[PDB]
Amino acid sequence: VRTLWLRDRALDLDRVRLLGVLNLTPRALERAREMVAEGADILDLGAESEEEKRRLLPVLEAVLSLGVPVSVDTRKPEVAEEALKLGAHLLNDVTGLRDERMVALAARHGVAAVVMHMPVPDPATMMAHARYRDVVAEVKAFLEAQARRALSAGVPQVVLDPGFGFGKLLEHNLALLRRLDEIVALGHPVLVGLSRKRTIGELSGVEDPAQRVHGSVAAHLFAVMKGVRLLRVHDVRAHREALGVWEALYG
Amino acid sequence: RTLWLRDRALDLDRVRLLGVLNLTPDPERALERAREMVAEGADILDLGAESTPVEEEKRRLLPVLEAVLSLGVPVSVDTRKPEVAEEALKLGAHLLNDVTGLRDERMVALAARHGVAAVVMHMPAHARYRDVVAEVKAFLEAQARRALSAGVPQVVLDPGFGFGKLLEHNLALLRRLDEIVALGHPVLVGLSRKRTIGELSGVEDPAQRVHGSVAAHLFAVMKGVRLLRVHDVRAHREALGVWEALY
Ligand SMILES: Nc1nc2ncc(COP(=O)(O)OP(=O)(O)O)nc2c(=O)[nH]1
Ligand SMILES: Nc1nc2ncc(COP(=O)(O)OP(=O)(O)O)nc2c(=O)[nH]1
Repeated sequence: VRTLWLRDRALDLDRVRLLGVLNLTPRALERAREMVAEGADILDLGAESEEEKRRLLPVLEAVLSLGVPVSVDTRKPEVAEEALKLGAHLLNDVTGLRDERMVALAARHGVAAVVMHMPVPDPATMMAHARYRDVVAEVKAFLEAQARRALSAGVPQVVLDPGFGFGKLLEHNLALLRRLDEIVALGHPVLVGLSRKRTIGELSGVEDPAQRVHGSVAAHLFAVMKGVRLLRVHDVRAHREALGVWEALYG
Repeated sequence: RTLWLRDRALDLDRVRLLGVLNLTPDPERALERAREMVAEGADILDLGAESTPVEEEKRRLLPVLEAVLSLGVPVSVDTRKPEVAEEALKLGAHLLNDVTGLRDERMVALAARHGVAAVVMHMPAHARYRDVVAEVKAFLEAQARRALSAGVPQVVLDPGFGFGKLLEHNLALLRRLDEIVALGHPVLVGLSRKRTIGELSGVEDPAQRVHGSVAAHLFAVMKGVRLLRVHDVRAHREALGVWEALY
């Protein structure tokens, strides 16, 4: 019944959908072609960590020719503007649409936006702000506030993401994971991204970030069991395979 | 709850892994493989020498079994022949894994004589059932009672995924796995690399079915299963680290 707006079409959330990550930070149309072949539903491109335009736009234009929905991971409006101008289908804002300029672009271009949580919009100081009295309550309050605001300003739809690994201690990431159902209960499609994250390395005992697929799949299946229908992942094939089994069983 | 392993007990407060060591073509590198699986977190080693082919050729199992037992890790012997089990049990085996479901009174007697737990797996092959779940449950229960009444200290039930079962049958059992767990005995399952996983995940090569296998096993864990028969021990160890911390 639930769907995700992608600028010119609606994507069914009757089954879990995957946002395959394409990181352009220090042609990738080929990596994009592979991810689609592997089952990615949306391609998430980001040159975040202008020089951002130089790295992102050229690739964005090439990948868009595949006809698959493209999400742009950027916090700078000047980038979003140009990304949507070329045809981006989804705006992924790690700073949670704090910037009105971002809200405006979304509503103007008629594109949904992902509101992710960060205690503070500054990546360099977020870890100094992981001191929530009640992390689940506070994240829900922030998400719901950014959502109502964005929706009233003309944003077609908003996807909520608790932002795992952003200004959060393991204790906080765990609490949010275990009570993820409470975020889904807010009524908006929920997106999570635990691929490669420190939380996974900590719980699975894997120090190398590129070797965390089994723990990430496990965390993601748990999230799916909690009602999440959108996953931001690196190993697209691993999740398509796992979901092929999980969705046939849990349902 | 706990699982009796001949001279020690294993708590099932967390999922336990039975690492598979296949000693069939369809030597010494095997011990190295066992040590690796132990290093990766395997709680028990399941050694088998007959695809599921002749009793005399115990040269397959015994030599390896003796060497592996020197690692101190509990060993499960996957054999359906009393002669093999007997020799395996006298050497120190800790668990009797019988795919023919303890139908042979001789294996029941031996298990009881050596005071060793036995795995009762279901296997009819002809994949036709009026009601596979009801039928598999009735078989597992009946055999478990036959075994306990004979002195077997404990019995582990296993629905035998893939054994004389089509996809529909394996799916039904998985979806109602809680009903098998509800029989009061520890439950073991093994879907690693099996056809069911290939069918659901769309993976042609059995050797590349780890992701689908882990997903199936986590579902089983959610249903109450605390014993898994796997090939990729590390993958399961990592996935369970996350899963058990969250669930
Ligand atoms: N909506 C959303 N966007 C995100 N962007 C970057 C990262 C962190 O990923 P990272 O370690 O930087 O690796 P990569 O960007 O290559 O995926 N996580 C999220 C997330 O969790 N949710
Ligand atoms: N208790 C128990 N024993 C078993 N022995 C062999 C197989 C079939 O596994 P297979 O694909 O042949 O691989 P391997 O026997 O090498 O482990 N499955 C089971 C099972 O599911 N449960």
